[PDB]
Amino acid sequence: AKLVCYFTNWAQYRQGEARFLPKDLDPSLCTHLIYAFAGMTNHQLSTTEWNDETLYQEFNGLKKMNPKLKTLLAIGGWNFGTQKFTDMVATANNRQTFVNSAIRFLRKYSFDGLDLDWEYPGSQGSPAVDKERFTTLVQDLANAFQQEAQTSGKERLLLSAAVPAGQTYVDAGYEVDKIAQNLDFVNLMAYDFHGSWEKVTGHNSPLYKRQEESGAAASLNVDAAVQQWLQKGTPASKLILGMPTYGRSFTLASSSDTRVGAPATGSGTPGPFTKEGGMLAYYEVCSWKGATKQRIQDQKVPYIFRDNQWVGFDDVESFKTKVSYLKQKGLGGAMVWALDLDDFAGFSCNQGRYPLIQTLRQELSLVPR
Ligand SMILES: CC(=O)N[C@@H]1[C@@H](O)[C@H](O[C@@H]2O[C@H](CO)[C@@H](O)[C@H](O)[C@H]2NC(C)=O)[C@@H](CO)O[C@H]1O
Repeated sequence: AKLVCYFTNWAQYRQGEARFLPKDLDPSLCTHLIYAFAGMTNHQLSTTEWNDETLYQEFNGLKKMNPKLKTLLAIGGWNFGTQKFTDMVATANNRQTFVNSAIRFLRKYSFDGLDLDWEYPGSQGSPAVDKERFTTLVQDLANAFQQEAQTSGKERLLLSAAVPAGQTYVDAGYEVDKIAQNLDFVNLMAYDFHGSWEKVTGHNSPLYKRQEESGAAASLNVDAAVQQWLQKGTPASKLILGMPTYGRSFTLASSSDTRVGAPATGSGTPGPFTKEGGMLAYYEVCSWKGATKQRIQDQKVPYIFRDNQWVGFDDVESFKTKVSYLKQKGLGGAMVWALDLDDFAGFSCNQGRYPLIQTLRQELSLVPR
């Protein structure tokens, strides 16, 4: 089993106890640590924060304490958008520039692989031609990594990708059967199924459909997303089930209607540390005073409300349920977005350090023995 965990290079800017610093990294918590995010400059892999090189040294330095640990660098993310990927994959020359730059960069900074997080080929401004060009990029990287291993005698660089759960994005961008052959593993982003972009409450990451749902909505759940990727050709052993350590929040139209599917007027109030309306870290909801926690029976996940605020999130129990699910489906492990949104320092939830991610590790039987 794998436990793949994302580090984010902006968590260092949060205030107080929420500030995530190198000391908070645990070398033995996860099997694979992925650094979010690198970017691109003139079609070449590049840093995004002023101190990334310092953090790369710390991050990859964890392997001295745990030599089993593998690290990867993720390029892209939601904010990064699509234009630079589109421009880079548009020609064989630009892809070659990128691929060669990536190999050099990963070797220079001591990463074990690259995670592609283009959000997304064929969507978010990216043209339809990018579906096949993404397939080609994945193949180019896989083949070049194979060649570099042969030439250098070094252990081959890993290639993974973070991929969307929703059919609209999957069909616009992803030749699943083809890319799954060339990826070492596939990080399924089984979250952001619902959120304050929608005019009714809905859970960030429900396991199953609700009885009331129909049409496309009935596939906006973890089980449907997993089955989608498997049926379209991803080997179960390569499919890694993403898990969110955050929730999605709403302002309710009325404090008297707190149901799943209740009318909402917009994003929930920003959290005191995360300061992003519409999301909250686990540590911002686990200890919410004077609130009412509820469970969506069909969907196997909790929500919580207080006055006109409503948040769908994951807890220890829902993580356990999801690991039982992934094991039943024979998946390759779990992925988590993100280290710094769990109660990484045990300051809020009275559950110790990393209560959610330690749950994943325990349920996957990955506890350091
Ligand atoms: C999850 C993953 O592998 N990739 C995506 C992430 O980028 C995204 O997190 C969001 O990243 C933005 C930077 O690109 C941040 O500005 C934003 O705060 C952050 N959101 C959260 C809730 O952490 C995650 C989660 O939405 O999903 C993918 O879209």
